[PDB]
Amino acid sequence: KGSEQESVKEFLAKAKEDFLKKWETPSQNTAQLDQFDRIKTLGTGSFGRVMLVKHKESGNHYAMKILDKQKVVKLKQIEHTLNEKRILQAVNFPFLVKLEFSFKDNSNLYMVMEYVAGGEMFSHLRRIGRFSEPHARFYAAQIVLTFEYLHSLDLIYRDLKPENLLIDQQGYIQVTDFGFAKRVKGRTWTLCGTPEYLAPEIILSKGYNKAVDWWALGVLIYEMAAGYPPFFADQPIQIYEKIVSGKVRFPSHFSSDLKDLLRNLLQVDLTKRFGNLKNGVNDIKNHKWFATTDWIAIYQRKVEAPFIPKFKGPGDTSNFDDYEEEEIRVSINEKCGKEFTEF
Repeated sequence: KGSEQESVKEFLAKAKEDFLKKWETPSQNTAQLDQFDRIKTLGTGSFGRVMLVKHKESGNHYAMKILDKQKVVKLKQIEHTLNEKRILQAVNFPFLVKLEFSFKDNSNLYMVMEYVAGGEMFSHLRRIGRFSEPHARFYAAQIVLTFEYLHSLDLIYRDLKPENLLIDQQGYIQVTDFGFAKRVKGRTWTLCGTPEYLAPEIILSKGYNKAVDWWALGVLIYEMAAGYPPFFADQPIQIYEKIVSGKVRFPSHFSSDLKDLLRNLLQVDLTKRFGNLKNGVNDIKNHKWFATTDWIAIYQRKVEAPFIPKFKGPGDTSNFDDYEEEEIRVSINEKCGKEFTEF
């Protein structure tokens, strides 16, 4: 409705004022390790390992991330870790992963995350091959609203790619990596992200901004509807060439409306790019390809998902053979306390 369309600003106002509060004075040690019971070890990486845990007071399940202080310092990841936490701690949106708790001890940092049964968008896209445009419309719409939200808080996401897109047990999306995201007011210059998803401005080494996120959406949609990215080659150098010379040959089965949106979002002219015009986000929301989408209902999660993963996460969890390796030793003396005081 007219003026009800304006009621979007009412939520955004409350969203920013709630963000800053947390962004200014961030939370620390909202839990301690002996408040959880280790159920299974879900996976192990370079930072450390992720475990499925049960909160003793509630019986709720989370994916706790343990990351070795000393191993982070080695990997030169101090800045990403801190920035990711500070962003996640302050953020609040249905299609973003929720940092429930956060703490540390002498030996390692702890990020207690809402556990999501359902794989990455990448591997799932491999299985199906390509999504039907109504399927991709459902995923796009979520990424759009997510981006509206984040841009409002003057945050570029800078890392949109299928691997960073987990699927709800409800079949909806959860966005999962924030090591790259920046609270930028004007413009920034850091080269980071995956070649296929870089907007020409990143590659050109001029400054860029939040427009870059809108480009990536374009690439992400194309891939979901085509089963492959629009700009792709056997070398990153070549992938750049094809992006800067932004000529996008669609598949035959691609809708004319879907074509119209893609030529709008995938636009080397960042003064002619959908997302960065008079109406900003609304141009993308009011487009002919998105007339059949109820954004507010997408937000409510009141839209029936096109597919629900049967991940069996909560119960079957990790087969983990029988008796395997796991022990969380916390050192007698503190290590790297200086570097992670902010955490």
